[PDB]
Amino acid sequence: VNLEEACLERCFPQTQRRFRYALFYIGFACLLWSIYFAVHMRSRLIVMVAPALCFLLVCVGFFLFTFTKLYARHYAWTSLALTLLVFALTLAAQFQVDTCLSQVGSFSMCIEVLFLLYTVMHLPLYLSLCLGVAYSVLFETFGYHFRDEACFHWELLSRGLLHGCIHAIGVHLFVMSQVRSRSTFLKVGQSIMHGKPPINQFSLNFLDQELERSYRTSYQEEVIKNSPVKTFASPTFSSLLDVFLSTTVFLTLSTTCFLKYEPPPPAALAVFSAALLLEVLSLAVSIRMVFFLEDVMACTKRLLEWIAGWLPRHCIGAILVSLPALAVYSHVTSEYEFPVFTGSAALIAVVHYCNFCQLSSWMRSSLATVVGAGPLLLLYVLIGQEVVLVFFLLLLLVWFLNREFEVSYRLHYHGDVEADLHRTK
Repeated sequence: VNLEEACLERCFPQTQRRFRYALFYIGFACLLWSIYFAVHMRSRLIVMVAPALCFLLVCVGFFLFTFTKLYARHYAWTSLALTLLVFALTLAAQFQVDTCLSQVGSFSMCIEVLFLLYTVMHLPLYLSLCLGVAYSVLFETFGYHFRDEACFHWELLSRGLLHGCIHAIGVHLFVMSQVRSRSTFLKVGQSIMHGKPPINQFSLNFLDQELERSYRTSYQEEVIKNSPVKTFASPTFSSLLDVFLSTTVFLTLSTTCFLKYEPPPPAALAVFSAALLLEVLSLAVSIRMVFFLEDVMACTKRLLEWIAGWLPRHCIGAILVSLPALAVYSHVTSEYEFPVFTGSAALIAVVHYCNFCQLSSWMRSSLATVVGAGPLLLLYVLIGQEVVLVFFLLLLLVWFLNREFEVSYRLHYHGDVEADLHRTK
């Protein structure tokens, strides 16, 4: 229990910076929504922008708490106080709904707040999972009960399938963040006992080029050396869960889209069938690079490490991480003018790019902007202005989280190589 305390007080500055950035983002979402609310929803202003701006000063106060020595003692409590406040504001914003707001706007709030609770607030797993699901079940319950009929069975299943996707991504994001945080602390701990961040903010590469080059092939040489899967952060085993997560996210997100139709276009069946065929093959390789059954030969191994290379993995991982995105857009046709479902579903397709932490964050985040958010944006070409603000906020969260988890998995590898280096000495 003392080593977990020691881990906490060493990792606490990361939790400080993480939580502080969430306050800046939550206020930015509140500020941006206020400006949009003040122009396209002038019918009810003092009730729709006042809670949004009142939360702005709350974030400043929560920012003020951060420098206080009392926050250093109970930072878990401080994050809990914000989480309920952000929960209450978002359900309140969903309580009310020219005088109407699209559902995708509310769904972005539900998704964005959930990702904050799971990834940036450092609450316990049981608290984050139960509080998140309780918020998700209350978000859906309030919407179905407090909906407006003036403007707007299997539908209920679609909500759980969609909300199941984010919780799966959120818990995977939180678990991966925890195991890398715990592993990095131990390995620098072993490094300091053996003796007795070199990452540029922009490009996210090790400042030492030799370390950068060995980083790229590290997963490749992991397969060639056939390193046994030791912990949850092993590069080969880490790949298995993200490939697994891409399977579940794509399966359910495709299940919802097929639920709306229950004739699907031949483009819908073709992309899903290829996606399932690629997913089962990609999933099979992930379990085969980890478990290495007795049926293995050298011929199949040679292509196994070949895939593990830096470039080809980004070639296949880009398709894999985007496969939920192409699943949604295979269900669109010329009869688009239907739009609420794809917008809500594409909200999770762009969310899914937070997966595959091994891949470069810049590739995944840009793919989300270009292939997971872009096709819906120019398809529309105020609902149009809303989805622009909706996807900008979610992408901004996706872009930032990919930045934070990449440097986490980068610094985890830095701790391993130094710990491995000190073991050879």
